[PDB]
Amino acid sequence: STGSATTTPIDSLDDAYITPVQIGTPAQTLNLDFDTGSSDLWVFSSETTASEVDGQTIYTPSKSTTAKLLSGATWSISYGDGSSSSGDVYTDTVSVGGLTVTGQAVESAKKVSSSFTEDSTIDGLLGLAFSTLNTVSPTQQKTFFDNAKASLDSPVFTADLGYHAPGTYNFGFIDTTAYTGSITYTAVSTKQGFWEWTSTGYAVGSGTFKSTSIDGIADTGTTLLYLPATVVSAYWAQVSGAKSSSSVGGYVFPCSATLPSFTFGVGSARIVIPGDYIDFGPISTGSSSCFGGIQSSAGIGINIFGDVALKAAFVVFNGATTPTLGFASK
Repeated sequence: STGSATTTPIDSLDDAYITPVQIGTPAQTLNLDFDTGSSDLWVFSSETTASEVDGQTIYTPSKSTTAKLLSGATWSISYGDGSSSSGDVYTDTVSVGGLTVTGQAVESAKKVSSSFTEDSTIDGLLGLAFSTLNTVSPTQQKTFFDNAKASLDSPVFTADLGYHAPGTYNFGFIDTTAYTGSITYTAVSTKQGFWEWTSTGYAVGSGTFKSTSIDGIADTGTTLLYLPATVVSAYWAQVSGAKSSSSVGGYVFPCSATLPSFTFGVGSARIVIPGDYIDFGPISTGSSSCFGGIQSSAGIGINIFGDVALKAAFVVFNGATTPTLGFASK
């Protein structure tokens, strides 16, 4: 079996991508944020505190004939940005682009932080990292990808994110028309529960490629590219007027400047991120200072290849017994 779903940016800056997901019987369609940096499928629901809901579509388990309360199970998660959510657990049928899993753990939110409430376009998250990160207790639950694995033609999913445009998430097959050249595969370490890999280096604009190992995670749920201070300083040094601002919380640059591209290595292959993808627009409405898409990972403790990097490539997440990541130009 296979699945194929269109993912759409929530705004003009590609801050996040939402994909329609069918939950329950009859289907209730929610727009979820596919997150390869987490392992919980959680949604806004009829149980979420009324004041913490602002425009989201809610999942209503009482209207679903296949919904079953997972007696005693609770969940609590905290994200890298400081946001959080918690609640109880239901099992129900979940479908993504025609691919169906019965008995998927659907985590119903009772409480959500202000960050989620303010994003009216996101109805929840669908975690695609390894099941070891799932927060359901006392019985840890499996991700949608893990549950679908046996039924898939190939144990893979692909991320093909668009730049200011819709993209595609495919499950169980590799679309050979979605990329150019070959796919370069690289080793994944599952030790921390993430799709963790090692980039072979970088180049700024038309500069010389610097071979240096950069350990990081392929994270669809993070908007920006977070890299070591040394790399990030070398990139922003090529932009006239760029500086790190403590008031803003990162590198900013004059909106009038042109941004060089950024190249990252995948084995012997190179993925080029165009300069335009690194522009996140004015820090405030009418401001002439713009926010950079390449930021330091020093305060985070882990390097993150977020949407800025992933949208420049066709990405294969191979969930075989020996997991790998594939990158191709597109």
